[PDB]
Amino acid sequence: GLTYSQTMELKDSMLQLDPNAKTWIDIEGRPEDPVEIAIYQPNNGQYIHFYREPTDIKQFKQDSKHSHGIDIQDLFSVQPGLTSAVIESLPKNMVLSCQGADDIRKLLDSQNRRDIKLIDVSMQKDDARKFEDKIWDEYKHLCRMHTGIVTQKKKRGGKEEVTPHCALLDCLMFEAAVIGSPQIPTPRPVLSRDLVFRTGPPRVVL
Ligand SMILES: [Mn+2]
Ligand SMILES: [Zn+2]
Repeated sequence: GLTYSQTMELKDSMLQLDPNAKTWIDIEGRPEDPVEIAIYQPNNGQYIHFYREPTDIKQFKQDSKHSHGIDIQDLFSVQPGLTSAVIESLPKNMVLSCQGADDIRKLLDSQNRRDIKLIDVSMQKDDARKFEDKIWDEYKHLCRMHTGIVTQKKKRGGKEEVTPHCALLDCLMFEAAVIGSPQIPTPRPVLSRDLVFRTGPPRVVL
């Protein structure tokens, strides 16, 4: 769970959110077992983005091969408890936009945030990712967790490799698709890296 100072820091960082501004949300993993969450306000650029270790390792391994490409080893060092803490601190009656609402609706309801409203933009699968390449080009540095090769079924037979799905870059490219250009205000993380990850190994003296 979060320490006391960390909970305060999280609640304070989150108060940077405009409670009435357009806000995207996207998650990777099952709603009962999410592993990556992003909440992003395009008009000011602010985003909340963090990770979570899965409880069902065998579903995680299928999901990793087939949407997000995250290695279970890279999640060992993430801070626990962030998912329920962030969701509890979201402004009351916030209205969030998403591409495909069914899973996020279950996650929010499971956390007793039925007051949060979802707008499902529900773009066609290809249209939603029109700017995928451009968004990864410009913003790949914002998330390094997607290291595995990802393959997905083709609706007409067989499988194909796709770019891994990242909850943060999905928000960014969905906004780009809505406005018709990758011209968005610069995205800026609201959460400190030390809140997202536990203290890692010391730097190596070179
Ligand atoms: Mn996604
Ligand atoms: Zn990511």
